Amino acid sequence: VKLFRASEPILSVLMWGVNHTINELSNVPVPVMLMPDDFKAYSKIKVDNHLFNKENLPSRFKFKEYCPMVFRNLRERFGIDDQDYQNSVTRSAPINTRFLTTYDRRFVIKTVSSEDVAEMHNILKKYHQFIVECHGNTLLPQFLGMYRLTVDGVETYMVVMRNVFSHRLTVHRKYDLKREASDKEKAKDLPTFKDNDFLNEGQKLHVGEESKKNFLEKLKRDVEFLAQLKIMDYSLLVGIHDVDRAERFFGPGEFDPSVDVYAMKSHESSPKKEVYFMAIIDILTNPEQYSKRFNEFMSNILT
Amino acid sequence: VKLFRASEPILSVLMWGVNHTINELSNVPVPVMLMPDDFKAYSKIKVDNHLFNKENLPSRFKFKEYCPMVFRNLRERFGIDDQDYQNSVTRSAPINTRFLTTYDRRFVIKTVSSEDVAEMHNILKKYHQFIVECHGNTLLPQFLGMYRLTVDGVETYMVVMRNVFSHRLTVHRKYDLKGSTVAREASDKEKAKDLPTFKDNDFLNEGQKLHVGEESKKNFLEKLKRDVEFLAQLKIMDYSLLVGIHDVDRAEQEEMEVEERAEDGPGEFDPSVDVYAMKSHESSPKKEVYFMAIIDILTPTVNPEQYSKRFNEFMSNILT
Ligand SMILES: Nc1ncnc2c1ncn2[C@@H]1O[C@H](COP(=O)(O)O)[C@@H](O)[C@H]1O
Ligand SMILES: Nc1ncnc2c1ncn2[C@@H]1O[C@H](COP(=O)(O)O)[C@@H](O)[C@H]1O
Ligand SMILES: Nc1ncnc2c1ncn2[C@@H]1O[C@H](COP(=O)(O)O)[C@@H](O)[C@H]1O
Ligand SMILES: Nc1ncnc2c1ncn2[C@@H]1O[C@H](COP(=O)(O)O)[C@@H](O)[C@H]1O
Repeated sequence: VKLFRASEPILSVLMWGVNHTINELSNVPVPVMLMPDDFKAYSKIKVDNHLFNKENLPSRFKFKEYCPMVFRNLRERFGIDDQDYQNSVTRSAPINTRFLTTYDRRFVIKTVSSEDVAEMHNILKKYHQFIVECHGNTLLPQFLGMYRLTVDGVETYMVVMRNVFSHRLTVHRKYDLKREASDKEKAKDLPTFKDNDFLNEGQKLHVGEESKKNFLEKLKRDVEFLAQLKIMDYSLLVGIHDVDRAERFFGPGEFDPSVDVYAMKSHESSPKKEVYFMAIIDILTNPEQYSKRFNEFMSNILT
Repeated sequence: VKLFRASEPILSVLMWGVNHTINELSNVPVPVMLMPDDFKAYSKIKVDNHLFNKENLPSRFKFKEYCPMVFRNLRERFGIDDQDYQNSVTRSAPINTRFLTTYDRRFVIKTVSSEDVAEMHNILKKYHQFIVECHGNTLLPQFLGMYRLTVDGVETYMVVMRNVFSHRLTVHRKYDLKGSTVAREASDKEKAKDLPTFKDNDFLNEGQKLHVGEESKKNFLEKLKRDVEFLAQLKIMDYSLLVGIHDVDRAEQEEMEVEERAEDGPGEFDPSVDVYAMKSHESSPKKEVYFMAIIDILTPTVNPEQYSKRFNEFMSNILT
């Protein structure tokens, strides 16, 4: 029994919406291939409830899902089952209405702009074709579904993505990399440091050669693909989990690589014992040069 | 796993809508009591699926359910579980817009007018109450759900009810009985049907008589009188006793032939499922099963009190 209960009506609508569409899809055959129309398709559902089921849900709302066949295929290629995705959004309210995570920390939910949604349609075909070609092995943001909510006459656009960080292992310091950190921001529980703060601290990321080489083999293909699309101004979200600080149950630095898809252990010969998280964020809203600077500045953080 | 496949889009939307609303209801706690608003309540969902999921369903349609908290409770009082109900309607298309049976013959779906849907609201509080105090034991139609569908901008109203007939047993002869000082009979056009709808003077002419024995005749007649008085107060009339007759030996032979053609219980029913069914006594000529219920209590010189007594006198004579 799912009461779509959450801080605000908008989150309840989202939970209702993801639940309803994922169920609807369970009645849609998986096709042998995506067709051009799947990329201009949508589901729209309008709800008008009078004196019914309004304990958590507004009585009136709209929910629109863009290209459900495409995003369901994306979910599959990213190794995510529809029931788990549904459960993570729907079992319990997402937590902190501009940037959320599901209650299990597996997925992130980003409110975006109209033009952002237009940009996603513009790249969706190639993005898909690339996700296929690279067999789901990529540092790119992982687009899991995309939605428009209408509550109280107001439209809100959202994109669901795989959390870059672990959904268990606590992150102890985050670097946004392409410039330094604000003052009011350095006084947060977890500050968002930048390129300089990183090079200042002289931070280092030691990870088995394979991790570095393999990590860069892919980092390159991805960036090369973002340039091929004339995109830029995207950062590399980096998380650091320091094992000792957080130190029947789970173990230290223990994690399930099939879930925490972006996690990398320290080297057999490394200073502190750490788990690192890394992926590309914010690709929605020279650029060929952007890629090469990005690609080099990053390569110079891995030994 | 459900395609909502059907011969007409209206049926697909029906299957979709019952499926959808029963699932929503599953996430809605079952309340301690019903409230007055529950009798004024409704759900309305409008769908627009562009270039998506259009193999069986239309791209655009509307589904409205009246008073769903109430109908859920009615299903429960009638001993119908919501999942079974949903499955009977959705597992495979209903059969035969403007009168359908579910594929398993448990439920019936009647297309009704908007005047009918209004009468349902008018009488809904009393009807529910009446269902509570007779414990679900009635010959009356058992209303399980009420719906408005919109396809191609056209509105269609539907009521879902329990089948008067067995979902298993075959009916070999059937009657619609009101009983009046008028003329009621099977037209030369009806008799030409496989299962004709015979009426009052047919039943009298052929001198039929149903043999259920006293213990059942009494239980039955106590229901009728109460049911018909309730209808009486509500100022209702023009309803019939739907009578079906199953011949046990004739079905046993029918089954045998069904096997021979293909290859090349015995008059037993679950009174909890086949709710209107009565075995014949041990002193009956032919061995039979009967099905009897009141139908048509909404719009399709005598008065309503007269009718109740008259209708009741006739049915009383039918048994023995
Ligand atoms: N199938 C599509 N193809 C291209 N652009 C779209 C599509 N759907 C929505 N958009 C754009 O995304 C933004 C939001 O559109 P809407 O879903 O009407 O709110 C607008 O800029 C639309 O033009
Ligand atoms: N994929 C992601 N997983 C987890 N957290 C994220 C992700 N993308 C952005 N964030 C965080 O959410 C905040 C808003 O993102 P942005 O607006 O892109 O800076 C940032 O401070 C990030 O730390
Ligand atoms: N809550 C209600 N109480 C009484 N009559 C109603 C109610 N809802 C609908 N009706 C009647 O049912 C018919 C069709 O209703 P609708 O198309 O749902 O607005 C019309 O005669 C309405 O006035
Ligand atoms: N609840 C019911 N169960 C089975 N058959 C019914 C039921 N109601 C009506 N019928 C039959 O369906 C047809 C239409 O009924 P009506 O609309 O009352 O004339 C007639 O053949 C009736 O005998």
